[PDB]
Amino acid sequence: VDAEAVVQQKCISCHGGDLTGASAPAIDKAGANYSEEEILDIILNGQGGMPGGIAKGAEAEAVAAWLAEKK
Ligand code: HEC
Repeated sequence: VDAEAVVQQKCISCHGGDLTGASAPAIDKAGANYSEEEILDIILNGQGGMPGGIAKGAEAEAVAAWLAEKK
């Protein structure tokens, strides 16, 4: 999976093109604040104002792993 491309396709509408926030909060340093598993849970299931189901399976996992390293 190409995680950066999945993020550009599905996450920037709310998180901003450079992930520094737009309508929703920044996620450009999410790995500094969340573990990979916490990030995966949020992607699959949503959290607070974020809907669940935007990414699934291996795609979600690849995105979680990629963001987990951004600090
Ligand atoms: C890909 C499509 C996405 C990824 C990866 C993430 N999001 Fe979201 N998101 C949205 C809101 C309104 C929030 C705040 C909810 C809260 O944390 O109380 C979030 C939150 C996150 C978080 C956690 C907090 C942080 O800023 O790191 C992460 C790691 C995250 N999101 C990753 C809204 C939306 C949204 C609007 C409809 C979309 C398309 C996405 N989020 C998509 C992604």
